[PDB]
Amino acid sequence: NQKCSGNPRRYNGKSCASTTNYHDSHKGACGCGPASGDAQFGWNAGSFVAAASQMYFDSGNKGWCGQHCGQCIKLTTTGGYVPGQGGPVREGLSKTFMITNLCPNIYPNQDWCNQGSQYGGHNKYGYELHLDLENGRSQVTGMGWNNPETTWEVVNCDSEHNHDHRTPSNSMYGQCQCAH
Repeated sequence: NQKCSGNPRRYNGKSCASTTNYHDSHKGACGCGPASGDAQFGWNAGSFVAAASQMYFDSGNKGWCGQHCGQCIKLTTTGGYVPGQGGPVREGLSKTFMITNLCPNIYPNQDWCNQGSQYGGHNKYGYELHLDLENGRSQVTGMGWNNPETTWEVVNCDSEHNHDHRTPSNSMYGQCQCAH
């Protein structure tokens, strides 16, 4: 059930983000792997990392080294989820994800990553931001997070890395080609 309401979707005065658990093993759109090739670094697969919907990744529509590459986003569960596209979770759980990739506004993401603007737009379920969360090692579903509805905020990566090492540090993002 969606607990966020309005256009775009909000919850008690906070902007909401939808999520989808996904797996992608390619280097990705922030260059977070060795320069020559299409592989990731060793840390990406087991970290709290995300692909951001296109207009948030970069409002100028870039597919490489977007504005928000390397930014950390703290997600807090509302307790809700999109019917038939997620499941129940305790309200108030929170983890921080580093943006390392793009969720492009093209098939098969046309229902989720199709916001028309960086802020104030909506996907087909009403959310102004969407994050695909890396889950190939069950880092997200292991917490009982099945595509939770969330509220979101920007935070310092280092502060959150201290509480959970799976959130990459700023030093780690410095390895990525887009940091330079």
